[PDB]
Amino acid sequence: FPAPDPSVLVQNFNISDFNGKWYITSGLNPTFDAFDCQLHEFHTEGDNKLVGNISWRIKTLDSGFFTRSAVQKFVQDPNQPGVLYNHDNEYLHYQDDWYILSSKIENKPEDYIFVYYRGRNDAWDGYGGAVVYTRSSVLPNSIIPELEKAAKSIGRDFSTFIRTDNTCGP
Amino acid sequence: EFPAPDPSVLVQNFNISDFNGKWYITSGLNPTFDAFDCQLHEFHTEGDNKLVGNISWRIKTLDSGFFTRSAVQKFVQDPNQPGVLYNHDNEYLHYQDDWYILSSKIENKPEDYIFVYYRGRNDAWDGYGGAVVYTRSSVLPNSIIPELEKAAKSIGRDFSTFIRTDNTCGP
Ligand SMILES: [Gd]
Ligand SMILES: [Gd]
Ligand SMILES: [Gd]
Repeated sequence: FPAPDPSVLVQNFNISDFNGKWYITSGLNPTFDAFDCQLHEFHTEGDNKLVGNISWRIKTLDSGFFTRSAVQKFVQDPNQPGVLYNHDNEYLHYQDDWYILSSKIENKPEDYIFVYYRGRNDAWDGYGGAVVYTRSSVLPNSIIPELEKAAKSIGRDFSTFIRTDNTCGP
Repeated sequence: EFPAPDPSVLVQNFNISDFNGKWYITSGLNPTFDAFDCQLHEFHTEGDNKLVGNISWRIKTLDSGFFTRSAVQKFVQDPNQPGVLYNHDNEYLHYQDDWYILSSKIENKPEDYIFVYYRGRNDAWDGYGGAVVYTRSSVLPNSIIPELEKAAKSIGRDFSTFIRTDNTCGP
């Protein structure tokens, strides 16, 4: 997961377009929760920040667990609108960086944002992947050509991505 | 143990099509470590008898990897007891999940709720169960709490012990 060339990122991006409900309907590097509900609702904070809810779990010596909600907040790069940083993490001690490869926002059913992500913490510096957020719970057929072009721009191939439609859903 | 509840304590009328659409689980008697992940479920009705939604299946393999799949889970309503729904139904998955509707208010208002007590079994264990509140809202409404306390009481439980999980899909 090397950082992308700045030239392959969207050159303009308004973090306000991340507001509200988005489904993750495709991903490069899924986990075993790939088919659980993939709805995320985000909120903008001010000018340059995006906020959403995350969850924290510890597994203890009795086979029990403790869990908590937390926030994850991203700040946009002031020179590269397609780069967002979440370093931000206090007790949690990790960094997650987002790179917007491709996006179409027409306030239409087919709107999407394609994010490549990379991360690190004390245990490992290898974290990363790529996900497609769509307004629709079903990835729209019409956006696949642009997704294929975006994936190819970072040396990937979109046909390798897992497809996860209607994950909450009807 | 989660025994079968007294039939008299269940809702005496229930229309399964009232389960259609989007519901959030905003409270539960016994959570798993995924309690704070998004608790949105979208249900639909099949025929006039059956409630359907999407579930997920995982296996963890010897190499530390995994395989996963979407599946569906289908409930049928008991014809004599509107508040009893059965998911036996399950093919190669080999499990049973029974739902007992303790309390519900459906008025097509933001505070609508359905309070489900559940019990289950598979080859590994017969001890599965718990109780969850489905709400139309992503936040459990303060106004339904006295009915929930009463419903919890009817099966020998206390609503105050339940986990509260508001805004689980985002702020
Ligand atoms: Gd990699
Ligand atoms: Gd750095
Ligand atoms: Gd029990």
